[PDB]
Amino acid sequence: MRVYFDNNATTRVDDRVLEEMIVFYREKYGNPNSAHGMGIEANLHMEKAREKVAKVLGVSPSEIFFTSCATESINWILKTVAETFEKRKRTIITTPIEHKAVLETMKYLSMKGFKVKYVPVDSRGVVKLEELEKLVDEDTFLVSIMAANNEVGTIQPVEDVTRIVKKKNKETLVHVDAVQTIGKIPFSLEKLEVDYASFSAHKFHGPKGVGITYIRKGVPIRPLIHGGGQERGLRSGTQNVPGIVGAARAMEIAVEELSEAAKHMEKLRSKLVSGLMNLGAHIITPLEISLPNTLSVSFPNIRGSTLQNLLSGYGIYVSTRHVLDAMGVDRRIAQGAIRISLCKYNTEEEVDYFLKKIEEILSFL
Amino acid sequence: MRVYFDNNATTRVDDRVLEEMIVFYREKYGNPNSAHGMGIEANLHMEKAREKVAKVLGVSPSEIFFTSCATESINWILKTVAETFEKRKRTIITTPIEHKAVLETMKYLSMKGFKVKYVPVDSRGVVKLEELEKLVDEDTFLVSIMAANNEVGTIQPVEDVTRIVKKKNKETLVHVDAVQTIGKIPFSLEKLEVDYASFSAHKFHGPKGVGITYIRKGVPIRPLIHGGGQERGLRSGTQNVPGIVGAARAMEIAVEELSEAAKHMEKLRSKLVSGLMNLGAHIITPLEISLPNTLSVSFPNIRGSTLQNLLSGYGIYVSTHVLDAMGVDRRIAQGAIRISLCKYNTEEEVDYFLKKIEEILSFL
Repeated sequence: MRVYFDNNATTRVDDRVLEEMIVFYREKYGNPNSAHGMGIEANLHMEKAREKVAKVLGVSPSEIFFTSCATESINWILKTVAETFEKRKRTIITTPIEHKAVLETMKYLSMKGFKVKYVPVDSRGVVKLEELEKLVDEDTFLVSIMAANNEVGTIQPVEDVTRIVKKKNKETLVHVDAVQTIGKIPFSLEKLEVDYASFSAHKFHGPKGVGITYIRKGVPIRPLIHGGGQERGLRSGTQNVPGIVGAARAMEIAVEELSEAAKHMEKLRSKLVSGLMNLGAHIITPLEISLPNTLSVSFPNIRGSTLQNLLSGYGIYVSTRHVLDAMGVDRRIAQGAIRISLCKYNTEEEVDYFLKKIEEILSFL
Repeated sequence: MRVYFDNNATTRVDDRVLEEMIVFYREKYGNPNSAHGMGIEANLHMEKAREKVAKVLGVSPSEIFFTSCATESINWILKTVAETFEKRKRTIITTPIEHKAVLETMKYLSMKGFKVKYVPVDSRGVVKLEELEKLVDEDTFLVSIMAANNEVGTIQPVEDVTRIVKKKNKETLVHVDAVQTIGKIPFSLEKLEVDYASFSAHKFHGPKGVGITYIRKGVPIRPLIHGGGQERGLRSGTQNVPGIVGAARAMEIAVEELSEAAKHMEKLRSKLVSGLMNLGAHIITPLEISLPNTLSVSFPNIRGSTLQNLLSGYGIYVSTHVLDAMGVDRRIAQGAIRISLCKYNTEEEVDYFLKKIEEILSFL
């Protein structure tokens, strides 16, 4: 029995999404920048996609840009926006629980002479709003925060973070790494009042190689990739049409079925929680404020990587620090931590299997 | 929101109490048995502690002995008192709802040749007085009873129990496990007419690792721990001065604010009972005669441990033979979880608990 419990890492493409993609690989394979019939045709579907996305996120088609992945989007927004504020501003604010896409870019901007401050998080993984108000000064031009954490699943108070920031400084811009929202928790930008958002299609049953970017009309931005002039001159290179069509279709479906999907995952998760604790596990994920599919747990007397290998031997897939560290998690617990991340297609039959097999692995040890 | 509802197991130390302890760890760390200045200084403070407790409990300092915990106090008293009645008396009476500290010590003495009798309890968990009058006989040298049960909260008729035992035999000694009293229900030994009483500081915001023992001036007793002669030669070993100073200060506070604390906890508890019944909860705790902070509830088709696990995942802590002695059905017993407040819990927390336990019930 193949049990895939690592959906925060990546997911399988939805059969419906793949079917549509195939059309643009075999038949409508034209270059959206061409003026002939097939060019005109591909461009239509690329734009319908951009529209499907804008609609789901509650924004204007012109505010959606397509990249190669969330990482590229994050590099692009952080690097070029910092680039527009050179010799004018220099303070950037973020948190220690961000994905390395963000953290590593910040490290880069520091090398370049930028001041990168880090707002701490509480024991549950939630950013500390009080410290945020303080840390934000007049020299602060950009605040980069994530909507939910990929390792533990902790949801951040994006609304509050935004409000608190606007008050302390009305000119500061806000970027939201929303990669883990789509298909797991509602996320709309319509009234969120943020300026930049990043997404990765393969995290919600879309294909790999496609990133989705939200850039509020008017805010600063520049090309990370100069060239032919695609994406309104802001991101060149031939667009990935089969990829874009699929990504849009995947977002639409993912959100459309969110409600029923979350309830289902929320249920399976509860079964895992009680079962794992009865076997001796420690629950790191704060159930009351996290993605309903994410469950980070630890068996103190076993290396997470060892539990990971054993489980993999039975056809079960899960994953296995700077986040737990930022949370103050004890080194012993961190060392044995693993992450179980469920999708809409996981089942109770699978949960029963995981519980049954991990109990064996634990007994043999 | 971290919601701690397991204060019958243990509690967080009062900031006031900890402030006082630290002084004896880094500054006044002398050994109370020393003749030099620092020895004297420590001894002075340890004796004030003993005096603060005697005052609070309404007895004489000389009748207060410090131990490592309630369990040690209980072992010490039952075993040594029993020891002094070897080849003389052989009957010990107690109840089936006692804490294992007592029950296991009893199981121990039985194996050692003593005759242990168990008075039954009614459905609410209250000891059966009539049955007690008959059990007590001429060969009964000691009766061990708790002032309030820790799992269901049922309060015991200590006054009556002592009265009834005195009438049936003016010589029988009475020991009371008063661990669950302090800070929750008033409890004074002044006129209670008992011979022994056990306590555990960490149940009322005192530090763990400290037991308080009451022994009536005159009654039998012997060392459980032989040695240097500390605690009037009855409990040797270096005294946990920081622990003692803190325990006495915790006891003084808990009782000084008993009135307000109990009213507050009683309120929070009623709101809980109200909301939990509105969710189908069976209430096991007898509301009319229990601790104002204790609430044992059970759900029809949900194992307590399971319910406990989920609640814990949300930052809510509750715990999961007492129910058996009460005649509570296996079905119900298996779903029972124990909610045990403290002076510091809040209504904001009660709302969270109720709000979150409902969500949890939907997934089950």
